[PDB]
Amino acid sequence: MKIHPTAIIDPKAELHESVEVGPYSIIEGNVSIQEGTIIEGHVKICAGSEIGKFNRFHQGAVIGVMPQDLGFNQQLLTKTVIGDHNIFREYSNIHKGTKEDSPTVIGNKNYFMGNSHVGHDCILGNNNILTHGAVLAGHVTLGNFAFISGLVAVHQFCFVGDYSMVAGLAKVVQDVPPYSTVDGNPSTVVGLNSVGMKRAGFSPEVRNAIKHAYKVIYHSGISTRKALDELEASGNLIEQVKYIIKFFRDSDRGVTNHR
Amino acid sequence: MKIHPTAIIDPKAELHESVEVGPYSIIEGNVSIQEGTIIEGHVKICAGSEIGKFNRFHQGAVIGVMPQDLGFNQQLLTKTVIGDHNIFREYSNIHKGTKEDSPTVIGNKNYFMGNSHVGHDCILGNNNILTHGAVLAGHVTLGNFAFISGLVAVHQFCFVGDYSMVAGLAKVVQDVPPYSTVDGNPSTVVGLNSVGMKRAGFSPEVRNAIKHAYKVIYHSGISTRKALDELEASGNLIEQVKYIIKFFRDSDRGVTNHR
Amino acid sequence: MKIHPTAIIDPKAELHESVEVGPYSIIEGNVSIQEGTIIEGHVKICAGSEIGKFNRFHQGAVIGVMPQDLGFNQQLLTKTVIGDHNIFREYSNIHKGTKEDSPTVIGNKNYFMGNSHVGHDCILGNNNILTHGAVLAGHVTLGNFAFISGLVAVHQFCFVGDYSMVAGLAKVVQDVPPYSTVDGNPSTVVGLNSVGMKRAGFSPEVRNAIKHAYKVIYHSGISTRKALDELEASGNLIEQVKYIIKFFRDSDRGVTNHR
Repeated sequence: MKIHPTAIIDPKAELHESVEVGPYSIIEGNVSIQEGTIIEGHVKICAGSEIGKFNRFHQGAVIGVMPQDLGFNQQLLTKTVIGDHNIFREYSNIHKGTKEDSPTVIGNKNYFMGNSHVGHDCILGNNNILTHGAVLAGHVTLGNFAFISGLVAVHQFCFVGDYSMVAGLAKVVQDVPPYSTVDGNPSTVVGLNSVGMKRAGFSPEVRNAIKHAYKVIYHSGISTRKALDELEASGNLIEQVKYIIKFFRDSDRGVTNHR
Repeated sequence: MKIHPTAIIDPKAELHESVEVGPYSIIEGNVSIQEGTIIEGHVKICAGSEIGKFNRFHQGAVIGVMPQDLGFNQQLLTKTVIGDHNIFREYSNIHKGTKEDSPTVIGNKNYFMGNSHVGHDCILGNNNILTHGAVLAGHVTLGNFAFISGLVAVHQFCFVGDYSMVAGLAKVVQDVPPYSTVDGNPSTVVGLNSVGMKRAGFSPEVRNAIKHAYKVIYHSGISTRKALDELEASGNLIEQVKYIIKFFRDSDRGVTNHR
Repeated sequence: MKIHPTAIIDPKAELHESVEVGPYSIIEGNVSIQEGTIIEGHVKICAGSEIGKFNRFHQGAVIGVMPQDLGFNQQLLTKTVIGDHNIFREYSNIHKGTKEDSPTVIGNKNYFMGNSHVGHDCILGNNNILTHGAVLAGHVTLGNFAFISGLVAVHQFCFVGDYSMVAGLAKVVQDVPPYSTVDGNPSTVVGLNSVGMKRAGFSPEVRNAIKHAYKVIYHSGISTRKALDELEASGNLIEQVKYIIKFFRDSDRGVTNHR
């Protein structure tokens, strides 16, 4: 399609013919960019970047930049894996992984607003949003349809479950459970992400089954272990609820408590 | 005056002869820039930008960029209206409106510090300051001489009154009343912006009349409705106080409570 | 070594032969850059910048930019003094001083993460870290090995002592004492920076002597003045403890209280 004459693209970089690269953009070697991707002006794509189809990179976005980890050996070919249909706004910055078997990974249809940051070794699934100036520390994992507000600190090694929301001015130290909204410092689960769930087309029955799972877990005067047991012993559960139980069971750091 | 040879300026863009544009800056079509305006390096001015006189745009500032709204039709010619004598610091980012009859609007002599952000459909008057990294969400309205600190979240559709201040680490959910200082999360009016008022040359009588209006509204053990009534029934009021009453009366979301 | 043909370097600027300057970077006059320094792409180095050896400036870093102070006379040749082995990440921004005898000063081996900001007239010593999006207001002083988290506001004229840490979502209004960790809004000393101290190779005896100094100062039911007196009257103290006492004695704004 069109690479501006002022763009600096390493000859070894692999770009589909349709790829558009704007003025004063820099693309390094060991880069692959797939069909339909548009790179605007002053964008930098660093060595190790593997980018899918129909992605947009707005002015000044920087992709696959060195980890902000002082002990990292800068000589290593580490990677940034990006899927399809993602939007990287102005001056957003995605950092590569710290090990050869540990890329920074982004799936599909994610939206990274202006000046948002994804730290080394983060794994994000699909359809997530980081709002303006949002920062994700290294080693943070997002599922799908998660929402990260600006002015949020997430502790390394935390997981954020599907359809969850972290509101602004929050400090996250343990996992954010799916379908939930976390707020405050120190942060707590304050309720369900009803908007995300309605917007997603969850049926009233599905939303009420999610509400019922968390009533047992949080609002029944019993320990988390006791509550998960109660839920499993109650019969056939829907997938969303099985997922809730499994998220709690699989938690490394433990799961954020309820207000 | 001087457009650097490396600047990329659409032939349809309307620039007064005196306009200075620095190295590697991009100016699109449907742009008008008036006398005395200086654009530094790596600045981007997007289609729909209408810029007045004696404005300064520092390195990497981006003006009229797409709204960060997923439902917005990117095909529309929407606008960013900027008046005179404004300063846009390094990597500040001003987003255009979402409708043809709904520009993002900035008046005169405003100061946008490094990496500050103005969301789609914001309206700002004159002489406002957003400090370093300050973010205004879409649909936020500032009057004149308002002060927005970094680490502040303002809810969409909030109004910030004249000479008011929002201190750092604050979450604003209802209107910020004029001549006042708002702080905390959840935020409250904590007192009057006495510095802004003194700096502005408000007489002791004017400042005391403002203090007296808020004593009735906040510190008299009555409802807001009762208090505004009391004030109007008390005789001839100065303009500043009439404005206070009207601000409370005209509030869409309601006005932030007092600590 | 290599200055890219597209770099714009004022002929009066003094660069050691080994200095590497990347694509579309701007270096102004009244600049001096010493041996081993690498400047990446789109970097701006402003007049008054005096840079030492083996510094790295990542893409879009801006150095010696005008103070964000409205009363500052932009005609003055004010300075930014940077030592050796510092790292300035992507879109970090260092502002120059406001007086001819008042530079912004950075020592050695400091790390400024992406989009971090150093205000006019800050003085930083050696080995400090500002994390992603960290902002230091004008006139803030850091010693050595201090750690500044993102989402922190530090009041002008505050000192941050050696090996201290300010955690995220904190508002600093008085001095941060050495070897300590400050947290919250309003902020308090919450404990000792044991990690910084262990990482630094402080002996168990040295760390326990520091803990003992603060037990007297904070946890003995007496005033700060009384406590410092008690410590000095207790005999021969190690340097780290003498420093603690002196930091408290020399405090302009006073020192942050303990939780």
